[PDB]
Amino acid sequence: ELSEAERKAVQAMWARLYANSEDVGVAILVRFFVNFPSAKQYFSQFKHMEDPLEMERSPQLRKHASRVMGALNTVVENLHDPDKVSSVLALVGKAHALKHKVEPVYFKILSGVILEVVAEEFASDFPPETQRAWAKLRGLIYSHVTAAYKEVGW
Ligand code: HEM
Ligand SMILES: [Xe]
Ligand SMILES: [Xe]
Ligand SMILES: [Xe]
Ligand SMILES: [Xe]
Repeated sequence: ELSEAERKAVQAMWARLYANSEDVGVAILVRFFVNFPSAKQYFSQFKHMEDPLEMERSPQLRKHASRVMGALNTVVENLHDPDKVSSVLALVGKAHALKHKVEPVYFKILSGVILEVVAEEFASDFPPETQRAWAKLRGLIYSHVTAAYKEVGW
């Protein structure tokens, strides 16, 4: 699926991202929660927050951003090892299905926001090959997370 060079393009860009994983990750989630306020129903501490300026200062938001960024870090850094990606993504899916009861589609939506922000951030380093690499990564995330929702009885 993901080629050598495509793996390498994602990984090189992810490293530039992760150098401010904390700012990037909350910016992403703030954007997500601003543009899809329905997604915020699952978070006790900011379900009724509207102000982006407050959302950005929320510890529960910031914690989720840090944990999402950590999981995807595991995925991106280990794209060469398909079994560590399956297991990370299966843990995540199952958790979201059962612990948190999150509709799977919000994964699609969040991923679209991620892609929007990565494109903005690397606008001067986003050639078709690199767009393709990210699109495949996004699609692979959704497959494994979908498969996990089915495995558990969603
Ligand atoms: C790439 C996509 C995502 C990843 C990798 C991810 C990962 C995680 C991780 C590692 C945790 C902490 C461990 C756990 O409690 O399961 C967590 C917690 C949580 N996640 Fe996500 N998540 C993602 C997307 C989402 C989405 C789309 C939602 C809902 C719209 C969501 C809702 C929650 C909730 C409600 C918690 C518990 C938060 C808390 O206890 O404060 N996650 N997530
Ligand atoms: Xe994120
Ligand atoms: Xe990612
Ligand atoms: Xe990201
Ligand atoms: Xe993504």
